[PDB]
Amino acid sequence: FTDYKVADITLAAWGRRELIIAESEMPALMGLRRKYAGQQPLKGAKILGCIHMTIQTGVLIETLVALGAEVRWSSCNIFSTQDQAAAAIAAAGIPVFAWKGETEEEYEWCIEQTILKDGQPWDANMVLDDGGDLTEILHKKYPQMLERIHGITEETTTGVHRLLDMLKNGTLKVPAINVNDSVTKSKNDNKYGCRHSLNDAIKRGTDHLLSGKQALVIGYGDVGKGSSQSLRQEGMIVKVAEVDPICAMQACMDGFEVVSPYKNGINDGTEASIDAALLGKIDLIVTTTGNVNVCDANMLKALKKRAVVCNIGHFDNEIDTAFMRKNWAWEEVKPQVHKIHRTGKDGFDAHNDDYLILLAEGRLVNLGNATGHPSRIMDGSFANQVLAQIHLFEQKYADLPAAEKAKRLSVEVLPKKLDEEVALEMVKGFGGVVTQLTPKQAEYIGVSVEGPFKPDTYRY
Amino acid sequence: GFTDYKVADITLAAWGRRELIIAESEMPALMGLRRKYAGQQPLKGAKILGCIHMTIQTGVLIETLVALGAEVRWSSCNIFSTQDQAAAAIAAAGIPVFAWKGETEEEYEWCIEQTILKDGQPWDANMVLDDGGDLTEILHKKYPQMLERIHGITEETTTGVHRLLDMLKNGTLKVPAINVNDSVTKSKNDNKYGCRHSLNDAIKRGTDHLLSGKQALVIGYGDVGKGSSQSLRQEGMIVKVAEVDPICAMQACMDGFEVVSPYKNGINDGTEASIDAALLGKIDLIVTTTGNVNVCDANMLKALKKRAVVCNIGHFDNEIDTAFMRKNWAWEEVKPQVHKIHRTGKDGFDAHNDDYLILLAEGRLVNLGNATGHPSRIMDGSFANQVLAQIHLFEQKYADLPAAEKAKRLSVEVLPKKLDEEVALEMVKGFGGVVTQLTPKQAEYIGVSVEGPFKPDTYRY
Amino acid sequence: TPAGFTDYKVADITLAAWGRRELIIAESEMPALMGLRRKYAGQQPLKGAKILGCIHMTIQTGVLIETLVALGAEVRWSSCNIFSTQDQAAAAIAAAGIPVFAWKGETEEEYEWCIEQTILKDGQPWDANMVLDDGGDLTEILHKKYPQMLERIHGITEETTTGVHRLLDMLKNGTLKVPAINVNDSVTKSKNDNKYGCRHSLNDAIKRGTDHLLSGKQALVIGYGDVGKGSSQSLRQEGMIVKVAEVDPICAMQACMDGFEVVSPYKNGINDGTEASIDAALLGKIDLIVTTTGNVNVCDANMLKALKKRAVVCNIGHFDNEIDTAFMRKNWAWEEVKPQVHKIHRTGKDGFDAHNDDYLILLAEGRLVNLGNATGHPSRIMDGSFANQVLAQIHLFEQKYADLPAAEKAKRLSVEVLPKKLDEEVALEMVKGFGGVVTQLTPKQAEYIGVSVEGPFKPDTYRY
Amino acid sequence: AGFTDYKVADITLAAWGRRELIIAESEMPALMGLRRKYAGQQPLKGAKILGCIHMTIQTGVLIETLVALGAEVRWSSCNIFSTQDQAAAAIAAAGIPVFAWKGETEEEYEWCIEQTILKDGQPWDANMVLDDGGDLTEILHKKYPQMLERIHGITEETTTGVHRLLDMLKNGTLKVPAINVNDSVTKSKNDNKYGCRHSLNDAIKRGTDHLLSGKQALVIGYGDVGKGSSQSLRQEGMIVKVAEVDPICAMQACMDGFEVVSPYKNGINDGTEASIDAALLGKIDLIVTTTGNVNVCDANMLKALKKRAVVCNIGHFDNEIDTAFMRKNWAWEEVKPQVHKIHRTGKDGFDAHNDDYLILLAEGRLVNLGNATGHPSRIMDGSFANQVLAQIHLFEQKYADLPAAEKAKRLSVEVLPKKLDEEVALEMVKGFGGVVTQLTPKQAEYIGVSVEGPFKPDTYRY
Ligand SMILES: NC(=O)c1ccc[n+]([C@@H]2O[C@H](COP(=O)([O-])OP(=O)(O)OC[C@H]3O[C@@H](n4cnc5c(N)ncnc54)[C@H](O)[C@@H]3O)[C@@H](O)[C@H]2O)c1
Ligand SMILES: NC(=O)c1ccc[n+]([C@@H]2O[C@H](COP(=O)([O-])OP(=O)(O)OC[C@H]3O[C@@H](n4cnc5c(N)ncnc54)[C@H](O)[C@@H]3O)[C@@H](O)[C@H]2O)c1
Ligand SMILES: NC(=O)c1ccc[n+]([C@@H]2O[C@H](COP(=O)([O-])OP(=O)(O)OC[C@H]3O[C@@H](n4cnc5c(N)ncnc54)[C@H](O)[C@@H]3O)[C@@H](O)[C@H]2O)c1
Ligand SMILES: NC(=O)c1ccc[n+]([C@@H]2O[C@H](COP(=O)([O-])OP(=O)(O)OC[C@H]3O[C@@H](n4cnc5c(N)ncnc54)[C@H](O)[C@@H]3O)[C@@H](O)[C@H]2O)c1
Ligand SMILES: Nc1ncnc2[nH]cnc12
Ligand SMILES: Nc1ncnc2[nH]cnc12
Ligand SMILES: [K+]
Ligand SMILES: [K+]
Ligand SMILES: [K+]
Ligand SMILES: [K+]
Repeated sequence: FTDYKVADITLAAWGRRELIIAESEMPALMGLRRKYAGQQPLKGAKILGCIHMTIQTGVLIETLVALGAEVRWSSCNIFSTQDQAAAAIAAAGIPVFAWKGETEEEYEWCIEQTILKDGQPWDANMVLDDGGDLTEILHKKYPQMLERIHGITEETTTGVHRLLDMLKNGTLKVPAINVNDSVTKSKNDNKYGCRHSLNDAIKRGTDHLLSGKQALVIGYGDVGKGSSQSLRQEGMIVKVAEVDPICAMQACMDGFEVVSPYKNGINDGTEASIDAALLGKIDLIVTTTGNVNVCDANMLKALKKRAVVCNIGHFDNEIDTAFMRKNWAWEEVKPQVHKIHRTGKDGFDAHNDDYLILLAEGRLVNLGNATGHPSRIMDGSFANQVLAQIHLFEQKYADLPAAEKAKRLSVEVLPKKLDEEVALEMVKGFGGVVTQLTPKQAEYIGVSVEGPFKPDTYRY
Repeated sequence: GFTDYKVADITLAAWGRRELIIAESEMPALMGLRRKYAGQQPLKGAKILGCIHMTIQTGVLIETLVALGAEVRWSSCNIFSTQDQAAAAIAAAGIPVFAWKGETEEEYEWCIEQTILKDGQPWDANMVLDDGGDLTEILHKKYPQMLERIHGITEETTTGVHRLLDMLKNGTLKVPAINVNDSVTKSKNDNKYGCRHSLNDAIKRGTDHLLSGKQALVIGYGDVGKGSSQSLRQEGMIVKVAEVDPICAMQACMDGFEVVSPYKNGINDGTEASIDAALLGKIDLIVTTTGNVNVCDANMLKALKKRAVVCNIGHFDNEIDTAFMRKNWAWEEVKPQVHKIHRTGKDGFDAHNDDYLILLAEGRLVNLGNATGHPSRIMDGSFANQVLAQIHLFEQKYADLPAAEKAKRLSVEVLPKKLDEEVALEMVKGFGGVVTQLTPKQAEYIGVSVEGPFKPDTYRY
Repeated sequence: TPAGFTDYKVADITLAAWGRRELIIAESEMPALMGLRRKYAGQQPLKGAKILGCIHMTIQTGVLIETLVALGAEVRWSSCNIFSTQDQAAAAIAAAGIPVFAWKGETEEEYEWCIEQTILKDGQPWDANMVLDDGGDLTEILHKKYPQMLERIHGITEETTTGVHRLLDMLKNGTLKVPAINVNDSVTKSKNDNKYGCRHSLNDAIKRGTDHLLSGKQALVIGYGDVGKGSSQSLRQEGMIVKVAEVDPICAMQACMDGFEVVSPYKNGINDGTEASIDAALLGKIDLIVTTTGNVNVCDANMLKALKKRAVVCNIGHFDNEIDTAFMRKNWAWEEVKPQVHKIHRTGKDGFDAHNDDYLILLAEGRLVNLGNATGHPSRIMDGSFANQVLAQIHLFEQKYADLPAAEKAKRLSVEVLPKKLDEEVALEMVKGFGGVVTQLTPKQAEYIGVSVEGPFKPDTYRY
Repeated sequence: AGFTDYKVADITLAAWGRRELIIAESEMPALMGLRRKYAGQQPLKGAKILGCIHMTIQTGVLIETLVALGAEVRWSSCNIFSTQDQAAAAIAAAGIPVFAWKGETEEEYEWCIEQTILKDGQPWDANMVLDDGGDLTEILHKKYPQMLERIHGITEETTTGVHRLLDMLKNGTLKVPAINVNDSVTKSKNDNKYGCRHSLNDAIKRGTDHLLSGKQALVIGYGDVGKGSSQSLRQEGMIVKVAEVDPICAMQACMDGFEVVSPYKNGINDGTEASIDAALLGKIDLIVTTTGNVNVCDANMLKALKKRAVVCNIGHFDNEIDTAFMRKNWAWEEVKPQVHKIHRTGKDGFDAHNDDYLILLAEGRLVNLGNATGHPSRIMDGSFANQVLAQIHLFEQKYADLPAAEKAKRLSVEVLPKKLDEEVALEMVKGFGGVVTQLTPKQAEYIGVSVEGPFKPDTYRY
């Protein structure tokens, strides 16, 4: 077997040890192996996969394979691969192309290696994606391959937005399942995963004490909520910025001061609009928005000396890192940790005190400077992923008559019953015991004893 | 010579007015609507039957509706939830209100009846504001001819919405409704953070018990269960959580709570043997938050640790089997809304008996029964939504529509997201928070308008 | 119960049955105190003791009083604050035939009269021989006005930080006439009562007084000692954004590490007396200020003028002079919202507009807010403090300082704490009250760390 | 240039270590303040310090502060797993004798201490000792008493080392005076508590990447380390139970919101398996020892633990857990450095998919230093500022030069004055941007203090 490329195949044994541990931490995913192994619902599936090549993704990969699928895999970020996980998957005879520290060109090459087998397009029929890059490449560069694919399963918030924009424009070619908006994905991954892994990555990269220092979290969606908690629980004084007043209300009620980097919240492009008094007191800024340029050049110039800057959103344009590359001198402390000297562009004084510390070059800090979300959290997201692959593959969209395809081209979610069944396995993993309604109680609140227990409008 | 009211003590009116003036400073979203709409008088001609806890916060709501042109006739939706100084102030302002703290069940229904009838005949009502559905039920059961002239119902709480949706499903709902509960500035503000503030508040006022280091069991982990669990955990209780919904149970685990069931393996078969006696014997405090029936049953009550506190913060008292306790155990009143329940028998008690439970508010809503409910700055969000919902349905004029147009409009709906955000913005500004404004490039990048809405309707926050 | 008993003064004797019901509940919440009652009742270690008592006449103090009585003592009691009495507690004590002079809402004149009613019986000095005090007021009156009574008194047992400081000043000045036990500095007192008590009761009192939402609002806590630590937690756990002021850099360090921003009301921390030294921008953002220092004028007139409109002002230290309420009485108009809640209108002295927006809310007129606007610390916390009080009373009464020759007296004139072994035994009963299980050292383990299996487990230098 | 008087894992890591030292200096304002304050005075000129403490980046800033004030040093680590190899490299590259690397054997650990004691095969002309745990102190008293004759004092970092010093003093075997650095409030109530709060969950995440929220933890001990450890886990969402032999510390755990339990039925440890609360230990996902005592996670507790539980120790010595029992009876599978699965199915071999194992971190050694980087610089700032002030005080006292009659009056184990404790604290507070208020003269008079402090009596517990 030579159909792979990883950093060091001799790490496979180490990766396999950590995969065995992770399986014990992922009861929903392993429950799917046990219950669907007999049926083999993915027998004949040929999955193109593009998501962070972590130990957790390795357990997802081997679940798909255990249920009958063939896969070809790559990472969806240059810094997120765990090299021992990629080696373990390659050593199992599974095509994977990923290592930690890829270039932008190597990242694109890796995706192309899953798409192409022996210089020709693989006969893929299913797509698993995280962020929409593989989806984007298949639509623009390989649009004929999409005629054989039954569906796409997208993992993250940003990629779902890209899916919906394509549907509005009439450019989506196959059906997709929004895995993100399962409650066991969104309200488990996006929030709780960042709570675990944000402070984790900051400690590994800098070993800075967080207690008693000032943080500014930009955004208070699910990622901003978990991020703010990750810092507040360490004893940081956390301020939150938002453009959504409802999320801002939640931040107030959660015990945070809501501030704007700009005077009266008005970002008019001038240095005068920056609240320099506020930014001159901030020790740490974290972007969580999925928007562009929310930590902009004028903010970076006003930040307190020696502040830490990082991004836990999907793309590295939340921080204006291009401005910093253009104007300031970068000193690498260690991999994925750079001191950015605001004294000038060419050279720096090794003892200069006027610098910022940038983590992971503005890329996803939890995966770049640590190991991202823990297995027991990723268990929820990835159990949803397996179910969505099963559902789309059994639908067989690519084999439908043209008129039947037009009614099937949509972006749907999984039914709440499956969402609840994933949750039940996660609860049992904690040793929790769910109570069963009596028939009278179920009638009283208007549900079935079996569930679902909430209407589809419920927000939890 | 205004006499069209009944309250405990009208001489409390000046005190109530002092607290109303303070509360107004704490309710910027509600007072903003008052200032914004006062000239337009959008509720001129509205005649609102209101049934909701006659608190100081409800007083500000009432006087906002009146300031926008409405006439109202008011009662409380719970026998223990009224603040008599608030009722006095409303009555002294010439507004018909029938409510006092400590009503009997007969007085409770008499009070609702006094809003429905004026001078012994049906009032010319055309709007309903309700909390829990009791008024709504009486109208449908006893006054269908009045509903023919009513434009809509604005319902405050989860239990009342469920009752509306049952009527809609059965085809017995006679007028459209706005689900005020499911605004985010209500459900994820009032139901959650309101109970965070007021649950431990009511327990302290009722018992003055230290909570830190003691063991609590919260039944339910919806919005109220979430806020209640945090109310106890932030005080230092060791909180365990029960749930029938595995997604809510998942949240409780991830939020750092142990999830347990009162019943072995979660199976509630009705036998004493099914009770986890070891667990129940460790619990110092049980709080029910479900909106369900009999979630703290007789066998749990028998197995509870001696001197544990029992209370309910759901809408109705049947979450606890208090009927079993009246029938079997002797009740000793410590003070109003605080009773020791002696499990030694029904015929009297030893004053020094150690085997008792403490029941708060006789199982009625504990935060309102033993304290003052949610604070003004939280009820600001709920009641701003109520005002906007009243305006919307009154302006729709459902009762004046042809039969075919009524059929197209008979529904239970929520307010649009844009209103939800505008209520939130005034709440944030009340804290002194500063929302950031998107640039045109940023708004285009994420696909929203600069003024919002900022989230799809599917967003869960 | 005694026939014709009139030797008392309370608000409303008809509250007695309610008070008794709450005393019976509190007994179940105070296992260390009730354990002493059960362990020592037969021995009657306080038979012959005649105790002058001055401490907040709460339900918790009622359990302490009746423990001392159950061990053989006679007492005459008053409260140590004009607003801290629970009237149903005083009524139940009076109904039991125990002389008590206390009600909620005393004037300063009545407060002094109440202490004098304990000191006197039938117009003449009572033959007291023990003193239990909280804050030093009774101690001071005895030294200043009735020094001859101190000749027959065996000891003083002082409850709180402020009172201990007053005792230590007297000792170093040679004006202390009897030995004392510093009950405050038992760990089961200071690090339980002073910290955890305020955590429970500060937000309790603020809620009862104002019903204000605390989540999301800005608080300034002046001081970060034991009371300031517990107060800051009381507010932070509600979701307040809490800033902390301190003069002690070590306490300030703890505040930083505990997750609080440390700030001063004065620019660069320097109070030069002028309004220009006030950090007006900081104070104009504060919704709630709480004084916790035991010091004087730590929320001064210039701070009060700079506070954000409609801010809440309160004090949880022992004496009301932490806030400059005198200045507010001189210059601003007071509007009573309800008992122990006043709006203070900064528009002027004479009248006020009922809809004026420029006011502050003062709780308990600056007196101890937790006792003034709620019920102070809960029973299970006061268990620790008052168990120490009983043991201190037993130790000093059994020592019989007043019966010693003048030479032997000067050798034992001291302010002492109880030994750590007793501190530990009180803690053990508290832990058992929660259902906690303490592990027992093996002989090899106790030898390894150099302690006895039964303790004490820590050197006297240990800070916990 | 020509410097060979060291032994580190990899000298080429020096530039990386120097980069981290420069960052750490910006995080240690109290230590760097002492450098600026005393550089001209050179108060340690002539001091020759034997140092034995974790060779971390933070210790590097301490070492160079001592050198900047005039001292010469010879350094080693006090734990086989706690060295950061880039820190040791940076120190050796600056021409400072250091013998330390991560992952030493027991024989290498003792060899390293001996390399500081001896120079060119003979006793170095040492006159000061800086110790963390008492290992270097014990070797000097047992094996080099002639060297102690010329040593002016010992400055001891940690609780376990202080207890050993007090035992020597009690038995009349302590030969030179000592300063208990541990019991400065800016050490004990900063390092021991807040440091473990930061670095405990840090080390657990690095070693296992386990989700902690919603899982069950048992902390043995509720002293300073146990307090900070319990908070480290609780703030992550763990359901933390606490064990204690001290009822006062147990009272604090209760009031702090923890359930207090014992591994033994009714807390009675009689040596039998029957005494183990198996139902309690069968629900525990993580056990952490914090006591400084022996065998507080014994063999019967280990046999009863829930399958796949994590076992770690953050007290100074590994004997808090009965790891010797596990080496004799169970098969060890290394996951990665300082992470071992202990298979409870037998001693000879294991099934790679066996589910009945425990995960042991750092082989039972200090887990925060073993599996992460110990406490962060801004916390170690306080501890090491105290160390520098303690070295200055004892070196200036010149105990070794005093007559016998005067030595007897100074042979003691003391703490630093509270005024200095406060001066360290103020620099820490200023590092956060905190602003301390200055008492007026009337306010200082009212509470009976000098305006400049000290502000508390020596009995105050904070
Ligand atoms: N690193 C990870 O492990 C991880 C996991 C999940 C999601 N993500 C990524 O994180 C991002 C956020 O995801 P989410 O689920 O929280 O989405 P979300 O929509 O729930 O939250 C984003 C929030 O940012 C706010 N926002 C937008 N522009 C802003 C601005 N200029 N200033 C302040 N706030 C602003 C929005 O109002 C919104 O509340 C996405 O890119 C997603 O792909 C990362
Ligand atoms: N007291 C107040 O101030 C206040 C405020 C808002 C709502 N409420 C009332 O509280 C109740 C709950 O409202 P909500 O918004 O939280 O609703 P919700 O639907 O969000 O939560 C109720 C939860 O109870 C759970 N549950 C049902 N039966 C159960 C059982 N047998 N055991 C355990 N868990 C069980 C459900 O799974 C659900 O998650 C309603 O009656 C509502 O009207 C009271
Ligand atoms: N209300 C209650 O229930 C209760 C309970 C116990 C004690 N107390 C009282 O509270 C007060 C404090 O007691 P404690 O045990 O916390 O004492 P403490 O000595 O432990 O704390 C007081 C703190 O105030 C700080 N301080 C002094 N002057 C200051 C100033 N100008 N600005 C800022 N900080 C300043 C000191 O540095 C000190 O840390 C005393 O009066 C005590 O009697 C009240
Ligand atoms: N890893 C680190 O970074 C670090 C930092 C400081 C100290 N330490 C070490 O940690 C240890 C503890 O230090 P400390 O300052 O917390 O000491 P401490 O004296 O404050 O606390 C130890 C506690 O353990 C308790 N204990 C003793 N035997 C017990 C048993 N069998 N079961 C349960 N509890 C028991 C004692 O009652 C005491 O409260 C020492 O070895 C110290 O040197 C480590
Ligand atoms: N550990 C992980 N594996 C895969 N995708 C992730 N996204 C966040 N954390 C992740
Ligand atoms: N204060 C309050 N007023 C009215 N309704 C409420 N529901 C909960 N708290 C309330
Ligand atoms: K991970
Ligand atoms: K209220
Ligand atoms: K009380
Ligand atoms: K470190």
